[PDB]
Amino acid sequence: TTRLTAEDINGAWTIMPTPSTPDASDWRSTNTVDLDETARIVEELIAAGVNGILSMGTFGECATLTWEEKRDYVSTVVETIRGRVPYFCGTTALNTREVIRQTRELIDIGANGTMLGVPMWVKMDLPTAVQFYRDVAGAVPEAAIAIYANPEAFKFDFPRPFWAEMSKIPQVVTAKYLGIGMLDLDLKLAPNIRFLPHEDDYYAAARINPERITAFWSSGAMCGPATAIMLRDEVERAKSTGDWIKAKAISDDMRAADSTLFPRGDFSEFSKYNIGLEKARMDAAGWLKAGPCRPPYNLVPEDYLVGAQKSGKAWAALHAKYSK
Amino acid sequence: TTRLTAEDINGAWTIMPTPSTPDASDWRSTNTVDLDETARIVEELIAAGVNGILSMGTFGECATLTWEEKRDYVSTVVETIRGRVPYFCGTTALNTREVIRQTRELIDIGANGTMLGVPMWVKMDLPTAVQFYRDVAGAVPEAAIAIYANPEAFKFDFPRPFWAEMSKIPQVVTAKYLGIGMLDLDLKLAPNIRFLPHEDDYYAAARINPERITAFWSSGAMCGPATAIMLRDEVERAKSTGDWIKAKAISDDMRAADSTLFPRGDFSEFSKYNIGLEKARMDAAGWLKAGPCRPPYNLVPEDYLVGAQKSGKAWAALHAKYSK
Repeated sequence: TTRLTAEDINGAWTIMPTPSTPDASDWRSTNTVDLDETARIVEELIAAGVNGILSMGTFGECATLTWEEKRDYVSTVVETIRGRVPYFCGTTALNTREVIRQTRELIDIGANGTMLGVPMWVKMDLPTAVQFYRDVAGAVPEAAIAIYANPEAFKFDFPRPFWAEMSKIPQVVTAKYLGIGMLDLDLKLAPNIRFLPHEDDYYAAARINPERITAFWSSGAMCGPATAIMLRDEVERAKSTGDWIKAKAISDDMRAADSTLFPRGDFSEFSKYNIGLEKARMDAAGWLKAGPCRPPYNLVPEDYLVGAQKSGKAWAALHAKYSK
Repeated sequence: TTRLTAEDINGAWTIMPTPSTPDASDWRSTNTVDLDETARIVEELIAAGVNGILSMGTFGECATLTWEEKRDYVSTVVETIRGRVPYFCGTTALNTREVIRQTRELIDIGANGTMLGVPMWVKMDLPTAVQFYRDVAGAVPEAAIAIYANPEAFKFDFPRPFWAEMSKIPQVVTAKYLGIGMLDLDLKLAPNIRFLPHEDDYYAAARINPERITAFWSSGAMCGPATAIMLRDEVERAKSTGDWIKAKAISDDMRAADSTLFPRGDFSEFSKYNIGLEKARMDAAGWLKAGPCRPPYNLVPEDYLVGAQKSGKAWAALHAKYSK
């Protein structure tokens, strides 16, 4: 049974992509994971001071990797991490039995937990979703669980009584969270979960509840982690001094760097191109090579890609600005 | 390369479930396919006079079967069919490479085609969806394809220019179609596809275009196929005589038998419980045993199940009424 709890989740939790070889967009290609780049990214993230590593959500291409590719990737990540930081794989699948099979194998390789959405061919209702997480936690009690709360991908909306239920499952220690409109209530309903806001929302959420909101998730770190590290460090200081001016400046900079990412500012259009826009942004920032998208999600309108590439450049510029 | 064309698709095409053993709702269970019942259903469908067999869509539990279970099921279906009627498996998956792998293997076992939706973790756009079907058809040209046009399950809406594109792919010979509001236009845009309306819509669609609308899909046949056979036979006669009165009576009977199926008459609520409501309806009609639902989709509100069970009884009553 897992000994991870919410108390162990603090600071900057960075979601890394699954690096692609140049042929990864071709359906004829198998073994499209660049394992040299995977290991290099892991070493640089740990050296930059990240607190934890997440992987294999939507832009991590959980949907489009082969099972053999997933095993190779996680083996390399675990081997390179060498237990220095906690690591969550991603085992979202179309049904409960395949999630359980994948979670057992990846935890055995050495992952500490799974970032887990819900099966989505058929939209789930509340008791079905609760039972799904209870089944997985009871079948694989050694795995910690991060709720992957993505309503666009998974159809289910992750409502208030769902969070109350998750808090009663010991394995559920954290969540890649929604917007923060109901964060105040969800914190009260779910005392045992470290809710991770998106990095851009971390400033506001940490001011709402500085006791509970001690960590955030970041994909911008894949463009250069110094900005997220600085946000973490400055928010820590602001909680003591009451001086949030510099934390506010970093956070406002991050929102500006993200302003061109969503096509026409539309979040539902971003969700349709989530994979290619995130990977294109990372490629443009030049801090790592994310590489091409595996099929079918390998076609993005060129003007949408320009917005993502400009975002990558803005984030790379922030990495330079906040390097220390 | 496949020699099936739309000209080979006529009459009553019945979608069969994947029969479950009694323990199928338990995530601990593997090998939950009742292969004795699978073979029995195939023999009775062929003896009743069905023209073709579809399988492994949503209520066929394509999402929740294991790969080993799928292979066993298709092997038994193919072995029992013995080439007497065409047979489409279902190979919808989360990505293009896994669809191609599954389609190659099931066609090699002996299926003539695949009933194929689109990957749905990320909502697809039009050029991505078109390229997905083109990739699969080119990778497995020996497989005929039935478009599984289910917007609730697959998010993509299957719009007019999509049908124009599908008609230019030789392997795409048929479609489990939408409502018929745009059927007139889609027939004009897609000359090479046999569009299958739902059995309840077949009367209206066959009157719109009796040259093109010669076949329909049915799940009500799993409650007793004599009603669908009678609809097929009577519509054929009506196209010659101009006397649609008896075809109208059968069709109105079928709509009445379906009236309690959707919870509160709400189609989006039906879609959330599509699997359990269809299988519960079949169990209640007593013509075959569909058995329990594989996880996670094994919890249905009890009042919703009553509506499905009453529908199963009404369909069983129609089977008796139209037996000959």
